[PDB]
This record gives sequence, C-alpha cells and structure tokens, in this order.
Amino acid sequence: EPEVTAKVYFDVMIDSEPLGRITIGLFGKDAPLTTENFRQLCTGEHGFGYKDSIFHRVIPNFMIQGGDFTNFDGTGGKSIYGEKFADENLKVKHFVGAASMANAGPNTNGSQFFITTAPTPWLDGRHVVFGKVLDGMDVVLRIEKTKTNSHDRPVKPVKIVASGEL
Repeated sequence: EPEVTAKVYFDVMIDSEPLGRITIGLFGKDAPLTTENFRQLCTGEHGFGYKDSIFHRVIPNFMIQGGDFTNFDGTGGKSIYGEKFADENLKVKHFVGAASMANAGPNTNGSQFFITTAPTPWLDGRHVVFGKVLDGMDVVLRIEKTKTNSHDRPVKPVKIVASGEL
C-alpha cells in the first residue's frame, strides 16, 4: 500500500463506555488535498471538525461511516476548502481497514468518510482511499457489531469524544 506520511487518531465512546483509540495513517504523497482536509478536520484547526461527531451509519461486514458534523444524519459535512473538492486518486483500491471518502458522485468530497471492515470492490474507482487504520482495528470491529435499526444507525450514539494528530 501507499506511504503513510502522518497519523491522526479518534477516541471513541458509546454511552459511558470507552472503546479505545483508533489510529489512522494518511497517504500524504498519493492524496495531499484529501489527507490535509482529513488532518485539519481532526485537529479542528478551522473551528469545526470531527471532535464530538458520531459514526451515523454502520453496516456489518462492510463499513462504518462518519464525518457529518453539521447534520449528524449523512446529509451534511464540509471540507476545509469549502463545500466540495475534486477526486484526487481513484486508482487505489479498497482493503480491510481502509479510510475512504464518501461522496455523492464525482468531485463531491466533503468531510464524510468511512472505514471498510471487508473487501468492497464495488466501491473501487469511485471513492478516494486516503489512509488506513494503523492501530485500533479491534475498536472498529467493536463499533461494527453495535446494535442498529432501519437505516443502519446505531441505537446508541457512537461518539468521537476526541480527535487530533499524533
């Protein structure tokens, strides 16, 4: 896989229960614009970001999705560059533990992302893979088993209580 050039983390909690820390390595050389956006949303440098946001969608044996810190339902989010930015590299395929940008078509990247927990070939070529879980995969797997409902949303908020650069 591509070279890791920076590391960010998420501290996750599910209603009083601390799950642990997820460490994500970013592919800075293969996706500078995408990684910088993710990085700065983690630190909250611009006044907004991932701290105190949730993983609004969970689909077992597929992925977990978060990043909508404006509407908390999958319809919001925003990049540091503005509303949306272009797809940087679509040639990197997904793999277990990949961090990838969610979107609503070509060049509509904002702040939403997902972490895959299984092969997802049907996403290859259409979503920019910008990093991977270097540590805390067990935490990702734990989140994946959380009870959901119609719409695949956790019954109890899966909250990112802290985020930043390591």
